[PDB]
Amino acid sequence: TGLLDGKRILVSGIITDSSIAFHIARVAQEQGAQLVLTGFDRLRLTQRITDRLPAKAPLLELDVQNEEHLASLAGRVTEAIGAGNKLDGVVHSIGFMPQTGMGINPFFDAPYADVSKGIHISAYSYASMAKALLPIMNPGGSIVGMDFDPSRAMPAYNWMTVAKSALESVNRFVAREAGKYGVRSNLVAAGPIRTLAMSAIVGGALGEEAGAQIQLLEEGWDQRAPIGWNMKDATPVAKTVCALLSDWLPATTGDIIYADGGAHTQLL
Amino acid sequence: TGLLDGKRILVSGIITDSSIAFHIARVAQEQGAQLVLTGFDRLRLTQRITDRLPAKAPLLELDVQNEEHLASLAGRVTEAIGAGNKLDGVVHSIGFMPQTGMGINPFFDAPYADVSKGIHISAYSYASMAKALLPIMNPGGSIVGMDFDPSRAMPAYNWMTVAKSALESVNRFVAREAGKYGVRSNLVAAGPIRTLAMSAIVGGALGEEAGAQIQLLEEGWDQRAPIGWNMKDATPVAKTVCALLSDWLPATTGDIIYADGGAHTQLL
Amino acid sequence: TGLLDGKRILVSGIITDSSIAFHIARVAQEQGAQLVLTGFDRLRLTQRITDRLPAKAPLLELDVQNEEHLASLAGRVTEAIGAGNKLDGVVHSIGFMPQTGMGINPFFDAPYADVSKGIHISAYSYASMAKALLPIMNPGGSIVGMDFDPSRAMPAYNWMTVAKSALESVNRFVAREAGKYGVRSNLVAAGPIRTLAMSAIVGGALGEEAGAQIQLLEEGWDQRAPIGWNMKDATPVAKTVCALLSDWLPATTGDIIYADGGAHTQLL
Amino acid sequence: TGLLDGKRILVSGIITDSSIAFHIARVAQEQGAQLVLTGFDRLRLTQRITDRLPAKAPLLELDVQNEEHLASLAGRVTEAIGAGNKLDGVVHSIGFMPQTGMGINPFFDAPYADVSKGIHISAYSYASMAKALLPIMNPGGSIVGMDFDPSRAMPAYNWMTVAKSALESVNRFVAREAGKYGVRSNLVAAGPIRTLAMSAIVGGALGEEAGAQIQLLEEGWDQRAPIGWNMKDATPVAKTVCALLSDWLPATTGDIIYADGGAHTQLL
Ligand SMILES: NC(=O)C1=CN([C@@H]2O[C@H](COP(=O)(O)OP(=O)(O)OC[C@H]3O[C@@H](n4cnc5c(N)ncnc54)[C@H](O)[C@@H]3O)[C@@H](O)[C@H]2O)C=CC1
Ligand SMILES: NC(=O)C1=CN([C@@H]2O[C@H](COP(=O)(O)OP(=O)(O)OC[C@H]3O[C@@H](n4cnc5c(N)ncnc54)[C@H](O)[C@@H]3O)[C@@H](O)[C@H]2O)C=CC1
Ligand SMILES: NC(=O)C1=CN([C@@H]2O[C@H](COP(=O)(O)OP(=O)(O)OC[C@H]3O[C@@H](n4cnc5c(N)ncnc54)[C@H](O)[C@@H]3O)[C@@H](O)[C@H]2O)C=CC1
Ligand SMILES: NC(=O)C1=CN([C@@H]2O[C@H](COP(=O)(O)OP(=O)(O)OC[C@H]3O[C@@H](n4cnc5c(N)ncnc54)[C@H](O)[C@@H]3O)[C@@H](O)[C@H]2O)C=CC1
Repeated sequence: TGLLDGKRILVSGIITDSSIAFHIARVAQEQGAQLVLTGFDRLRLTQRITDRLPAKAPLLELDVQNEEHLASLAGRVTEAIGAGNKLDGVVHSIGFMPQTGMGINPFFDAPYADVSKGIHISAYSYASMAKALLPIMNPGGSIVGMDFDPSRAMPAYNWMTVAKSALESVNRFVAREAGKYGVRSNLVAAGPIRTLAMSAIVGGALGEEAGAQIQLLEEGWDQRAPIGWNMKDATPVAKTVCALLSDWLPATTGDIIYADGGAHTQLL
Repeated sequence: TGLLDGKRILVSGIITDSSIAFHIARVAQEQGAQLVLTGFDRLRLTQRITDRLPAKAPLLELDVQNEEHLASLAGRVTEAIGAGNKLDGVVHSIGFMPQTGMGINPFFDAPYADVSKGIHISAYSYASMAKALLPIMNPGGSIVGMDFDPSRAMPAYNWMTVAKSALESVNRFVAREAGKYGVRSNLVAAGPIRTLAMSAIVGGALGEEAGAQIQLLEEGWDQRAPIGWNMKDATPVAKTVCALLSDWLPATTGDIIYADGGAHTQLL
Repeated sequence: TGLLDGKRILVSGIITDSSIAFHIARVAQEQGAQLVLTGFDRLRLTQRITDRLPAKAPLLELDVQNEEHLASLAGRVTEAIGAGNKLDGVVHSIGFMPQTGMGINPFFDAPYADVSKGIHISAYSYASMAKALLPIMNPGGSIVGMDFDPSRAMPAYNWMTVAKSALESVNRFVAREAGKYGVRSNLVAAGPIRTLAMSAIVGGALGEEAGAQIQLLEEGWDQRAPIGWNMKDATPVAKTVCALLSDWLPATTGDIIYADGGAHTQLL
Repeated sequence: TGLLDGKRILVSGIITDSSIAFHIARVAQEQGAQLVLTGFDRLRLTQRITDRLPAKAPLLELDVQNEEHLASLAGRVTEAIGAGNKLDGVVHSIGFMPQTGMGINPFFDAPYADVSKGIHISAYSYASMAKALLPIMNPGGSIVGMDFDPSRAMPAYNWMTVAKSALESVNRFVAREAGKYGVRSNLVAAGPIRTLAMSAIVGGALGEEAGAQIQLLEEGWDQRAPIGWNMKDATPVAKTVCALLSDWLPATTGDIIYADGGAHTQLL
């Protein structure tokens, strides 16, 4: 009806109702989009969470590390949206880093296997999602991934920040490939969102000093955001993703939109 | 009706029908916005150009270097939109650099007075427009200025690039001030647009080697843009500005949106 | 004898013994360089300060806003270093912004004349120094200016940050011109140094809230500097400038070296 | 005797005499440094290459993917430099990406195992080298890794660019850890160097179009370098690394020094 009217959009990464992807999906639906959802390891839970969406959406299984899931993904989406229909939009809202790559675990002590797994899911999967789905995307389409500005190092995020640096770089290459399809690829760099995991880390699940650091990070973020930053509100990020999913940023690709309150533009 | 429905938006910088601001204004109107226009030194011409807009819009005089124009500006806009109404949107699409600051004139030979004038109109005026208009802007409002990525030096643009670097920096401070009003401030970094002036420089008005360089710049831009770059089409930039004028990028301020085909994200 | 042995280097910007340029000059002398100094409005004071340098150095008057000073500068330097001798090194350590462009004076209230003056001295003069001196610089030479990272807005520095953004951009163009002479042009982005002016602003000369903000800026800087930041020690910055003046960064030009403790690479 | 007099420096990554690390090692020796070298899979060859160095240097085996090599590394270096002696300097000049991650092999077709291996050797190993060696580094020490600016995507370099983005990010975290030891960590972003591998790719070993693209990349680099770029001369990069290994950039860490001719600062 409005922003995304008629668009067909795959949204990955809903796991709980505080998933950023939950709000992206909600807002996209409110904006006229038709969704296909993907979920990874807790499918029954995703479905039960997604029941709360403004509209029903087919849910497909996708373990971004499973090569068969990816191989079959486009066929499954075509099944879900019907033959001869294509996606206009793909949202990657997927990220993971083993606990060793994060928080109080010393940066040097994260074993490569762990880091590799995190980079697989958090960075490489952006490309492999774009590989699976570009064949079934319309000209004018839009792939959006979720980013957390890794331009500068920060406490606790450790190897996830490295993963995000890799993602940003993947995104620029995906844009090169997507452009052949008339498709844009972009990242939304969000401010900290109080996701279940984030609340758990502030509460110390990855060590006390990590939790204290991330709490300071959050406070500093809202302080230097010229328009403030509400970490309990994923809506301004969901809207931003929708902005990129829409026809309203048609000359932007390979790029990063910062939905962070303007915090990254301010030193103090 | 759509993107900018109900919004009231001042658009500066229409001088010809190939002004970027012409397309911004056209698109904003198509998207439901109500406009107040400003024009500088050729008011009769601006009016005659703007007659072609989808809707009529009050045109106000604003010479960004005239302190009285700025002092009176908000009152004049309030007159134009009616008492008790405010602006939701301000577009700065203003830039100028004396010929000595550009093209074949050696970078070192631009006299400071010339450079100063260019920086006044091209950079400082962004702040002084925000000063004049923030008192008459609604919470949730949006100031947008036009940028040309000055991260790296380039032939011919010389002191205008310096002016743009200054603008980017002004924009981050304006965001600090705007945030007090619940207002975002952002720049759109556009790709090269074949504006009358740009066509004139490609044709050699600022020297042959400058024209040859800018023609190469343009070709290179479209080449590395993963989705291409059409310098004859200001529409993708107008849409981008509208995107920023809208409620769809609500967490972005002090920032730069690149409507350049993705060209800045690619080396070759 | 060591780093700068045999090099002839103009150093501007010594005004007190806590001038960054004082330490640059001291270190360059310790490293074998032969200096010509320039001073602006307090020549007797500069001379008396410079008497403390490890070696005597001719002092020349240069008001970067005085076109005759600039016109005569190279002849005066040639007089000072002797006919047929050239400079290997130029240090721009010059900056000024009227009080209205800074601190507690609202960013919007700085009159353009004031801002223009600040940008003249702080940014444009880098080019006009390079114009005066490149004709008398040797292949392999090095121009270095002093920068304060203006990538993000910050309290109190207001229009000086804008000035620094303009400088960074000027530096990239100066590099284009300098390269014709076989000369590098680069900026050193220093951390906050407790210069007389800086101490005065921390003490509130530009308003209490500005002083409080700059004190917080300083503390935050040392906190996120992975190797710390000592604002009372200009030596690590002087060394960095010498590094750039030397043959040891021969492939770096148009660029910015950050002598800030690594602070800019860290978010928190 | 000069720049690195008395310093003890581990240099990894010599494999042929056109290895960047060969020139780093040569220059460091010329500058007074005492070296320990490491070599990976062709030890007899490294030794035979290193015989040509100005001075003899113990060569140690280090397969950055071998956890036992890393576990033993510091003991082996202490053996080589003698008990109670420490390193002042560590050079990481290590990089690898399987052919599938590069050139004409479509970016989407690089299998994760391949990419992971490349990121292991090219990015993660920078951290794991810093882990092995920081316990045996002196305050004031310097770790330097080799970077190729991955800020923008480019043809052919594909997943190696992603690897370099990951490296840059690793470097910022390593700086955090190194600072505890009084140690700096920095990257040198070099211009293209005609290394054996690079010559082989220009000659088409990774596909014709890749070779054509990299040849264009190289030409463009020298064109926009304000001081030119000689891809056949690794010396300006070796000097830059030495600059970072020295006491002359003491306030720089977590950072990237661009030894690229200034090319990255120029658009065209
Ligand atoms: N929460 C925050 O503060 C910020 C998060 N982000 C990013 O937003 C994106 C979404 O995460 P959030 O909503 O915060 O957390 P979340 O935990 O709600 O979402 C992460 C999603 O990744 C999915 N996932 C993990 N491994 C997978 C695999 N092998 N295959 C398929 N899917 C897999 C999870 O199932 C989950 O649905 C992530 O990329 C995250 O890094 C970006 C900025 C800030
Ligand atoms: N044409 C291009 O390739 C690109 C242009 N831009 C920027 O877009 C903005 C709009 O310019 P264009 O549409 O290209 O050219 P234009 O010439 O159509 O618009 C420039 C406008 O600035 C106005 N102006 C000049 N001095 C003024 C003053 N003292 N007071 C008030 N207004 C004044 C002019 O009247 C004109 O309307 C400028 O900021 C320009 O630098 C940004 C990227 C690319
Ligand atoms: N103090 C700090 O924390 C930092 C300073 N910087 C920069 O370092 C450079 C040196 O300044 P500082 O040593 O801090 O202060 P300073 O006050 O000791 O040096 C500023 C110099 O600029 C000179 N100057 C001013 N107007 C002039 C004109 N019209 N012509 C010629 N010279 C003129 C002054 O005489 C003075 O010698 C400046 O560019 C400053 O912005 C950069 C980063 C940090
Ligand atoms: N050649 C170029 O144009 C540029 C190269 N660089 C970087 O310079 C660094 C040095 O490479 P180059 O001198 O060009 O090539 P090179 O092939 O001479 O050096 C690469 C080195 O990495 C070592 N290596 C590979 N796998 C290893 C492992 N598992 N364990 C230990 N060492 C291993 C190789 O043995 C070789 O010595 C690399 O990081 C490269 O990416 C950076 C910019 C430009």
